[PDB]
Amino acid sequence: AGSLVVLGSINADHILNLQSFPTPGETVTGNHYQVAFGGKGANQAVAAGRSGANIAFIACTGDDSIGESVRQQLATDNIDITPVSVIKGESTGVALIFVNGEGENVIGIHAGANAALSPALVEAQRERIANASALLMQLESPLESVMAAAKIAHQNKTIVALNPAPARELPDELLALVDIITPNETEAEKLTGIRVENDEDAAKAAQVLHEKGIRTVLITLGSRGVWASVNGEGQRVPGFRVQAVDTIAAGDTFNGALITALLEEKPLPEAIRFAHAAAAIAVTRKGAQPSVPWREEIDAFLDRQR
Amino acid sequence: AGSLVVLGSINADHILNLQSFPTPGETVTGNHYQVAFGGKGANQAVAAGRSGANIAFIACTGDDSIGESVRQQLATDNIDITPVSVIKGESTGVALIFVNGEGENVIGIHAGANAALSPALVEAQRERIANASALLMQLESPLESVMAAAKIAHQNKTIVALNPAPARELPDELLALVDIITPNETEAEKLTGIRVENDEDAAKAAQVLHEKGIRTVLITLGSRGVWASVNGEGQRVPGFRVQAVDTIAAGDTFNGALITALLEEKPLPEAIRFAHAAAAIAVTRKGAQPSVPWREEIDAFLDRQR
Ligand SMILES: Nc1ncnc2c1ncn2[C@@H]1O[C@H](COP(=O)(O)OP(=O)(O)O)[C@@H](O)[C@H]1O
Ligand SMILES: Nc1ncnc2c1ncn2[C@@H]1O[C@H](COP(=O)(O)OP(=O)(O)O)[C@@H](O)[C@H]1O
Ligand SMILES: OC[C@H]1O[C@H](O)[C@H](O)[C@@H]1O
Ligand SMILES: OC[C@H]1O[C@H](O)[C@H](O)[C@@H]1O
Repeated sequence: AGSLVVLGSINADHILNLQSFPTPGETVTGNHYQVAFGGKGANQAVAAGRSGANIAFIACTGDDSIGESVRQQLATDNIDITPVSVIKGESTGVALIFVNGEGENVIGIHAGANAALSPALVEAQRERIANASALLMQLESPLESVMAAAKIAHQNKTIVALNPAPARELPDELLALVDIITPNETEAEKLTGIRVENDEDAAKAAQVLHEKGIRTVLITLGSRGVWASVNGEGQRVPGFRVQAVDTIAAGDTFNGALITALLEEKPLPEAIRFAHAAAAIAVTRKGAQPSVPWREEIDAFLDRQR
Repeated sequence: AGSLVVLGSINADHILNLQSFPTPGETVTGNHYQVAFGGKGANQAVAAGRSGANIAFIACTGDDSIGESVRQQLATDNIDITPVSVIKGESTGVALIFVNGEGENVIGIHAGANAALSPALVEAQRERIANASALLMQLESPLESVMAAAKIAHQNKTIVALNPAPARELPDELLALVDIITPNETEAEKLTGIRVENDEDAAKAAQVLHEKGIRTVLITLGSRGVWASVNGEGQRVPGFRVQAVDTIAAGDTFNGALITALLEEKPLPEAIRFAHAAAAIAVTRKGAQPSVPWREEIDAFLDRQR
């Protein structure tokens, strides 16, 4: 397989399980409480490393205690943490997360040291990005750095995979550099203006994105799987039917495992099925980063799928 | 003034300011992030101590770092922290809080060591409660302990003040022991079944509570002040018109300062105005516990109010 570079956030997730999300001005008594490592960057780097990728992660942590402990944890997930920088005088990004009784979540993040991953730190990784087969990024890192890295990858024929989360509009300059884009329905709408509630709307939104220069458009549809579209031709690839207990990190798992399968030269439909299997396991498990499956578990799940 | 005992929670508040609260399955990027001491118990103990009460606080913290630092902080707010116990092997209660652009908040709590404040630890404070002039409690401590303390106070002619927050139904056995109850509109509805949207509904809900044995019923009405009712006769006491920037801890400030004025023998209407002044300052300031005003500030605010 070729080599993967993930560039993105690292957060300290503070997660409280409760029955129902609190409404304005209300206090709700929750149950289980956990502090764990997270961040869309780190979650996708862990999904790639645990599923078998050859992956290195460009990220910034603070030098608070959790910042000084997270690189050691990530190295054990088969991630080359050489390009994870520790920013002195700053604290690691934070997420405050509520998970309801049905397994849905709401997340509020604070950038912290993730905001120090700058164009200059990207430029210091130019050779690493140029030599990689693929670059996977999200939108929890400064837009300027995402753009700087997409440009380096574009110049060197490094595949640019962008999971455009959390949702925001992006400049056409950045969208023209992306090879693979993986919005959920909300993100697809934010990027194109087309609400996606069915496969017909998914093809409409996909076409706008293809019109921006993006060849492979994968619009994730929750329990309905994904609308896969390559330069206009699209199809729905259903996910696996499982009993969801906590949907957090589903998307992150899908992305990291998706790129691992593509870098092993599995064709797109098969890579999507591999990623659907990894994400299906993840939604049957509690927590975000801890819920990401290992390669042997993903294969065992696929092997049982007849 | 007589002596006050506050019995209630201590939490580590993690507060993220954002523009709008996240909806289900969404991630929202916030701005300012702070960790500060909080808890309805500690916030009311601080509001009482800073406004001039002679107050002691019965509470339980964990022996995590924040637990071992919070008693020292609370002692500086003129609070006798002798009855704050440190529970080995447990972590301090936690709150995860989002504050929106308009200054509204949503809170999710995890009990942690607050759940160790038991009937046996209450019973160990029997003389302290019996000797106090008033006992102020909230519903972030085990119901059984609230009940044990209300009983001791009741037996010794110690005024029982209960701020029934967060909202839940309470047994008639407990309501019969309360002398002063201070629900907000949501809590009044939860306790009586009567939605409170005006002064007519407030009198209806107040009457149910008087019918439960509670002589003084104060139903807080947000920016509309409070419906004050003593054994049936009620009136609205408006609050002060201010520019709210963060409404968190408004209720807590109102309660602690309310009891301070009552223990200085100010009649009820004047005590409510003093408390309205303290809470009005608090809503013009960011954060929960840090927003609670000191006696000199409250008086200066009242002195300017002509
Ligand atoms: N309820 C579910 N059951 C099984 N797989 C699911 C379920 N929900 C999501 N998935 C998996 O996670 C992927 C992403 O889900 P989606 O909700 O659209 O993304 P996100 O979590 O990024 O918002 C899906 O394409 C699928 O692989
Ligand atoms: N917008 C406001 N402006 C001024 N005072 C306010 C405002 N909102 C609340 N208060 C003060 O806080 C007290 C409690 O407010 P309320 O919203 O009813 O309680 P809680 O925060 O416990 O839900 C009020 O009675 C008043 O003293
Ligand atoms: O996608 C899940 C992640 O979103 C936010 O980044 C949290 O850190 C969490 O780990
Ligand atoms: O009333 C504000 C308080 O409610 C919750 O207890 C939080 O800890 C916060 O300090």
